Amino acid sequence: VMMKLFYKPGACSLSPHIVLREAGLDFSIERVDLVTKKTETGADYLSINPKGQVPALVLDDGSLLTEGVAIVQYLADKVPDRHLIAPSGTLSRYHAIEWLNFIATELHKGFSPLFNPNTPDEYKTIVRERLDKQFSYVDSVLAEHDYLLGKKFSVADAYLFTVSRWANALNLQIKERSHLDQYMARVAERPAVKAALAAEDI
Amino acid sequence: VMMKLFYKPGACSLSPHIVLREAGLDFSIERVDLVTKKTETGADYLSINPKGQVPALVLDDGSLLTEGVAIVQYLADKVPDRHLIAPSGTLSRYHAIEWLNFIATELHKGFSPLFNPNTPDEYKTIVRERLDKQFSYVDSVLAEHDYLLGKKFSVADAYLFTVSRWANALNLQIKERSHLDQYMARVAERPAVKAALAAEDI
Ligand SMILES: N[C@@H](CCC(=O)N[C@@H](CS)C(=O)NCC(=O)O)C(=O)O
Ligand SMILES: N[C@@H](CCC(=O)N[C@@H](CS)C(=O)NCC(=O)O)C(=O)O
Ligand SMILES: [Cl-]
Repeated sequence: VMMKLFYKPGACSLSPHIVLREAGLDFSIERVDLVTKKTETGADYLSINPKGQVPALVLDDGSLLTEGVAIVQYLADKVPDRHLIAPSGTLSRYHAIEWLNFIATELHKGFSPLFNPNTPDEYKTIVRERLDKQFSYVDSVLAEHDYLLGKKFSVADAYLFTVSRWANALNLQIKERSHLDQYMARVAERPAVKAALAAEDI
Repeated sequence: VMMKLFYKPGACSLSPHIVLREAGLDFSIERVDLVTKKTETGADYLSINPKGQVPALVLDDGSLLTEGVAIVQYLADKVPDRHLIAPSGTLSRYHAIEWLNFIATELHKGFSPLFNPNTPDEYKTIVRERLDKQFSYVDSVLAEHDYLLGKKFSVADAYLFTVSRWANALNLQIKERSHLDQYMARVAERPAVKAALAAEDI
């Protein structure tokens, strides 16, 4: 069967959405309401992904893959000719895995209290201060080469771009951001990024 | 030179510490004071890992690998005959990566607000409720086979064991835990696990 990506516009699922397009693979997308857990076809999403989260990818064997970091690696490895991640077993691949884990744990999950309407303002300020430090660190790495892992665009950039959009939407203060901003401007120009954004109507 | 793991007793670094011992690799360890950022030799830890966290693994070429998820895959891939993780390219490997990311993002980082004395009670309550659901979900998986990924012990078990110890230290309420508790008793018997704990003076 053709792959299907479950997504919410602008959510973390934008990362494998971009990767799908960078990879030139065939796929469809299906929007999910994360509150009601119903998809845009009326389907009960919990019967699909019990974790009730996006992204989830239906593979061509009909099975489901969850967790963004797993999905983008799966997709990149399907298209080695596109060099969207270093080949398995190489030190470069372990550093790609390192950065994917950093993005998932320190950036992505770092936003959790900010998106919870039960979190009080004062704690949100503390959370924002930590994200300042983390994004500023990323900025320092981006001073050294065009993309996160080096000179070449990779799946880690799809993920970084996605969470960085949240930083801008939340008007996050970032002390060191000049390299990050130039990086974001460039990544936003990629045809696959533009097409993913258009498909999500954002 | 011999690979070196920087760790703090009982912290997330216990995971790659267990994996090192299970792998049978040559290594040394060095303890870090996370408050002062000095190691047990008095060395400046920020000079070693600018992120200032454990675990960090210095490889035999003198380079730095951070992020527990990256480290445990690097280590397991070095010893494929021990089958501590599925081989690359296989659907099973993507399921392992899926579980490692879940542990990193939903369990490990789930605990972060609970260890910070600046987190207000009301948010800690929300976090505890989510972890109850997440550990109960893990329990439901452990009800169906001996270890997290299936019939065999893997690096994901080293990681799950490590964060589950925190759940016990924090008296975390877990609705479904009979399988998780049996599993913890089992993993705790492994000589490599015992050796890691003894080396960390736990
Ligand atoms: N650990 C998951 C987390 C993914 C995640 O946090 N998805 C959010 C959107 S950014 C979500 O689906 N929340 C669903 C909800 O309302 O419970 C991963 O890394 O893929
Ligand atoms: N994203 C990192 C997080 C590592 C982490 O959170 N380490 C904690 C110990 S559990 C730490 O070193 N905190 C430093 C501190 O307390 O200042 C990873 O997955 O390895
Ligand atoms: Cl298509």
